[PDB]
Amino acid sequence: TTAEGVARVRKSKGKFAFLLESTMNEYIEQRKPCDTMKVGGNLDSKGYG
Amino acid sequence: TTAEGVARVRKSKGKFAFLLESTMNEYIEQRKPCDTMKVGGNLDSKGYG
Repeated sequence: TTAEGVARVRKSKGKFAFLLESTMNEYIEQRKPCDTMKVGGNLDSKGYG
Repeated sequence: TTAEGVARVRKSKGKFAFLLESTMNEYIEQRKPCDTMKVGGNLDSKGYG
């Protein structure tokens, strides 16, 4: 689950990075404790239907 | 023209920055005299048709 990926980033002291959709990334970047960040450009361009 | 924007960056001693598509930016970054760089993420995501 996405939540598990977020936890792994948050708990791994910088030793795990998570590949996920920009929408989810940007959402989590605005949630406490505000310890994650989106870096780089997006790797592709698509949409939800 | 794009060429004019490139020239303006190259000749302006750091006092001009040019907003252009990532494709053109990345191409010029690999042309002599290798004095320009793409910085930051892309501002949008789109395509040529």
